[PDB]
Amino acid sequence: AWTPLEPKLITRLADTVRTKGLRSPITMAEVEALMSSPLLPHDVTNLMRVILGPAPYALWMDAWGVQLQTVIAAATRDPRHPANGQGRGERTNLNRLKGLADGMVGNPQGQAALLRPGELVAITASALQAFREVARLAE
Amino acid sequence: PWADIMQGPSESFVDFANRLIKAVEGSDLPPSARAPVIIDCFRQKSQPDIQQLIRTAPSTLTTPGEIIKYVLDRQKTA
Amino acid sequence: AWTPLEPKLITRLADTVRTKGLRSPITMAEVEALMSSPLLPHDVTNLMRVILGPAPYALWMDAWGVQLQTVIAAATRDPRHPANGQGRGERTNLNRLKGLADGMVGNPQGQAALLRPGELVAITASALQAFREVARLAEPWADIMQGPSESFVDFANRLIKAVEGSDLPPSARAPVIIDCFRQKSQPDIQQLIRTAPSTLTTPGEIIKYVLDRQKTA
Amino acid sequence: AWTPLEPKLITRLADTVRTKGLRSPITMAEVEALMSSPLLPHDVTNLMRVILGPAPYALWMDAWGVQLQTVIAAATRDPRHPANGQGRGERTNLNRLKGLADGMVGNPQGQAALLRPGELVAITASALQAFREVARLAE
Amino acid sequence: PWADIMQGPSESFVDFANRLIKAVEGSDLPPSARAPVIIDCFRQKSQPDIQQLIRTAPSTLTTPGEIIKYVLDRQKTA
Amino acid sequence: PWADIMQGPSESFVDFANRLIKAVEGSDLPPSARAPVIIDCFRQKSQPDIQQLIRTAPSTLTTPGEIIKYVLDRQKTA
Amino acid sequence: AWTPLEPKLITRLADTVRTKGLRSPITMAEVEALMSSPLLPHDVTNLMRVILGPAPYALWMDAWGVQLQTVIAAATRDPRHPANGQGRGERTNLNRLKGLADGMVGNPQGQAALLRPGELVAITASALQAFREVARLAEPWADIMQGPSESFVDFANRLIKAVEGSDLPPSARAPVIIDCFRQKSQPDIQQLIRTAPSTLTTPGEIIKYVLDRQKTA
Amino acid sequence: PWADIMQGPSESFVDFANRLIKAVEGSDLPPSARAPVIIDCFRQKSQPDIQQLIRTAPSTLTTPGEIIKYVLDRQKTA
Amino acid sequence: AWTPLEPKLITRLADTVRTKGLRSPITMAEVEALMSSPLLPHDVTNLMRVILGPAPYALWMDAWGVQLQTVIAAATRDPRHPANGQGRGERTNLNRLKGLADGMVGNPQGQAALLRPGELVAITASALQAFREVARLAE
Amino acid sequence: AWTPLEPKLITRLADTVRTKGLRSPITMAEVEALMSSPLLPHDVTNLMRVILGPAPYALWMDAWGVQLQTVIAAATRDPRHPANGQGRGERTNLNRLKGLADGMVGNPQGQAALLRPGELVAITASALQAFREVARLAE
Repeated sequence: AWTPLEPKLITRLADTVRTKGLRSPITMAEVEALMSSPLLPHDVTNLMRVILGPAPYALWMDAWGVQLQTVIAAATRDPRHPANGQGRGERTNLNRLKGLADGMVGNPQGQAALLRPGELVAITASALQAFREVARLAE
Repeated sequence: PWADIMQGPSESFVDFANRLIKAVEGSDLPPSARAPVIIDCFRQKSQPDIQQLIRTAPSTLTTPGEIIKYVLDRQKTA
Repeated sequence: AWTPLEPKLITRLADTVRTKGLRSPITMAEVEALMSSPLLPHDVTNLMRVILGPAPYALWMDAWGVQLQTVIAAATRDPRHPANGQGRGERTNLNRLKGLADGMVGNPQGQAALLRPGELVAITASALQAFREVARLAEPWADIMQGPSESFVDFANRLIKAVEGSDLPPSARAPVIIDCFRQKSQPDIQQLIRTAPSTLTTPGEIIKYVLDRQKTA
Repeated sequence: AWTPLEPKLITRLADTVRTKGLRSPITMAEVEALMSSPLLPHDVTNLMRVILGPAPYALWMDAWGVQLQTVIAAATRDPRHPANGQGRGERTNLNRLKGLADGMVGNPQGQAALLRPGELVAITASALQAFREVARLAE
Repeated sequence: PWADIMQGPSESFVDFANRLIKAVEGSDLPPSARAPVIIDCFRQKSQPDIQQLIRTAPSTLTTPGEIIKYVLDRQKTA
Repeated sequence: PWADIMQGPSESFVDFANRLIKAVEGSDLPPSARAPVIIDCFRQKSQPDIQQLIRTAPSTLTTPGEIIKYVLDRQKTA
Repeated sequence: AWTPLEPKLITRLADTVRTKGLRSPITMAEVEALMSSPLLPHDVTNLMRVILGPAPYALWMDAWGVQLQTVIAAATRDPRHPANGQGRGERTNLNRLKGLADGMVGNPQGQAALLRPGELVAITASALQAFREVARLAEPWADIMQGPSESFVDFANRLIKAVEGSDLPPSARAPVIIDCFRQKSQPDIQQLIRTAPSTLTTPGEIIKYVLDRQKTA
Repeated sequence: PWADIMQGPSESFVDFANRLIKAVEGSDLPPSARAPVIIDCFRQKSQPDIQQLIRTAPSTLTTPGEIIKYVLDRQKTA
Repeated sequence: AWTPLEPKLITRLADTVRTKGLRSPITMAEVEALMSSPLLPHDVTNLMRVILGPAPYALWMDAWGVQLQTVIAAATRDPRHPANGQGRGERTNLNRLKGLADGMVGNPQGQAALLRPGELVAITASALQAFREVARLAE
Repeated sequence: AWTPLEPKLITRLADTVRTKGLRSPITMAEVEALMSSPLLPHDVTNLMRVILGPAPYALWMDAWGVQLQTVIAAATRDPRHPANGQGRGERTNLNRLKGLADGMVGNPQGQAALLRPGELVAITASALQAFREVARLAE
């Protein structure tokens, strides 16, 4: 069952990003805090939509896609990925990682249903690395 | 109005990009027409130094984020 | 039986030569078109009288005579010329080629009667080569610069025109055009070509690249 | 038997390109008109030599080569090309498409002799697409 | 009038030759007197650069066409 | 000191590269840290024309020799 | 047995490179001189370390590697390379060419022991071509004009230098030099070349003619 | 003295040739050395207009009479 | 028997050439007058030596040689020249025309002995034409 | 076996030409010194490439060609040339003199193999005369 993040925590994090900036160690610590439980693509996408401005959000979408593509290359380079399965029918496509696959587009409940925990942690680590890249790039 | 937005002579590029993306996304365009419009407004607005910087891009930039990253990398520090 | 060329086609060709000039590829194509069927000396002479001015016509008469003389030298060097015959009584004199022989002076019907088809095609090829010579003669690449306000396609057109219509060998035009694109073509485009992540090894590729990445203004 | 295009039509088309430009819809309609019957490489080459200036002609040669190469890749990807045959001895090389093969260089009669109708229509479509590309590029 | 034709300071040589041959052939001279007159008008008109170019001709030019060819070959490109 | 080396406004690039490589190799750095330092000093020193020339490199340059070759090819002749 | 090159010759060559530069014909002649006997990778490597600065040495290492890789591609494309053998056990790896193979690293004696004469001459030719590339790279003909006060021999020297030290094919230099003599070389010499009763078909002949008939001033 | 004879700025060429041939033939030179001296004095004296006129002779002039004829033909009428 | 021309007439002709020039019709008439009887090469040579300056005399020697060469070409083109004979032993060489043949060099008496009247009139006409050429050339 | 000239002597001669000029008697003496042994076309060509500037080198190539052509005319005028042989198969073409013949282009060893000593001395004398002409012409 999907539970959304508190809008109070999200508002506090957005104001933190607004006053301290993207690169302050306190901001990265707060992001790591709100990045503790494995989030669904819907959660991370809406979170970055709210806390980041338009141009940093575009940059972050780009960087997140690139990092997810590196993850999928490593996944096709190793059939023992915690997102993959043993047979070929469990291979994870980027539509399933970005939340674009069938039964997931716009629906967080179905998303949480079909996604694997390894998928969730890989998406989360990818999003964190992308946030770091964009923060280092913006300023 | 998005089609009246120009990058001022003294304005930085991230401020211009913020203003333009704001005015384009908060407008009456369909959702599937915002990215091409933002790109083509980056190319024709954004005073001729950045215009030539985007024109002479050895790679093809097909996303506002990629254009912003490229311009921020190769911009004239001043 | 002799049939004259249409004065309508001749008028259109004359106006083409008047507006486009003698050396344009469209003009040479039109001349090749009106040079399709083997013409009698009368036809080619009147055609050049009408389409060419007085001084180009004098030059063309000179060049036509020289080329016909080369043809007659090759003919006396080979008794199997399509204008010649097997015996010595069919040897073709320049009076017969220029239409000056007996029974031909001023009369196109008699001309068409006595002339051979090989004679006609040789006269026609000679006249075409003479026209080419005079056109190349009647009308500098290393002095061409791209003006401050000129576009790049106009500069490329002018440069390629002046380089291909010059005295360079055919195998030296592309490298010269490239190296002139690189050193002329004012420093904005110079730096645009210099910072090319790919290696451009053809004038067409350079033109395409510059047209893609040019500063819209 | 090869029949050349009328120099009157070619002169009218050249003046159309001279006054209206390369990209006007009337110019493209006129080109489509003179591109009605399948032309031999000699015909299209001389046509573009006459109607186009030197630099657009260089660009058009480049684009025509690229499009013909795409056609030959599709041809080696499908042995049922109307230019190809069933056996391997009918495979069509770029020397045969550009008119550079043996018995064709400079001779339009021999060209018309050895070429296939599928070859002719493929060459013609390739030349039309190349003209469109160059027209979109020049202005 | 043929005897009043001069090559202008800015005029090219083929235009001057065209004008002169036109005025000489469309005049009251006998047919056997046109070529010598055209030659001697090329030599005395046709401003002193081309005058000296024709004067210092290592070969003898005995026809208007030959003079035109020689001058077109050795003319000062400008 | 290697970290104080700048390319002068009038200095050529091969002289700057010679001076920088000399000061970096004749210093207290480990041998495995000289190439990355030389590259990152080419990128941040070497006044902004060459900085932008290296930044807009369609290929990725991963060696001081490759950077030197690229810059020598595409440098602004002056 | 390995014999080192004289440090006196190496010092003289280094000072030659220091004063004349990398691209002078005297410098290339001196390098060809010291490149006469087939050198071991150790010799050429130390030679380029001594005569070249740090940045040209890096460039030269790059170019030498690329040329050796082309050589090894040609070697795997032909089993009859003078560096190769007939069986597969004599195939020459780049570690053996660059001196990195086993029993060769840092030891010139062992190097000279295991290397083939074909290997040595291939390495030497590769190093010479790499030196040529780097020299052409370390340091525009269509922009050269004869100054109002400049003499003609200086202009000809500058133009021939810039044309021969450029990217043109070898068969396109003479026509370009001639056509640049004709269109550059301010209008007095332009008219002097134009009114040439003879046809000049060589840069040397044009230079001789102009030097004969030039306006002494 | 023959070696001191120059063609004056206003003097015609036939007067200069007369004076020079007179002074050369009425001197102490051997008879077999007069023609080469007269030729080489025509070439080096005879102020630079005629000097260049003789220099650019498509034919080789090997006699004082031939040089005189050539110069009289192609001289600048003034 | 050879009789020399009067030095009084030669002095008057020289002063005429000195005052009127080479091209005046009175000068040409006077030359035609002193060119009435067929002169020997010695006579014409000395006459031109006296009346002409050094440079016109060189030009006249050249022109006289050229005209005599044309005459000798016409003579070898027709064996019925009044200077020639019927057999090949009477063919007239340029040494006999210019007075350079054997028994003639410097001796006017021997000259008058061996020369033919046709030879004399041909030499005279040649000299007159050469004088005309040089006069037209000098001014 | 071919032995190259010392680059030290060539450098000294080049500096002599640079300071004293082309026409000084000391320079001509030095050239005669380095022109002592019969040189192959490769040697003389590279020597003139190094010691002479670009424009004097062009002039020297022209003059050397002209002098070699005069030599070949004298050779076809006398079958007893030290470069020629007795039969017609040893006649020396300009491709063999300028080093352009087969087996000689760019290879000094093969050059030294096929060339005759008479060929070498004729080439050397021709090059010396050409150097004299160019030196008299340059200044």
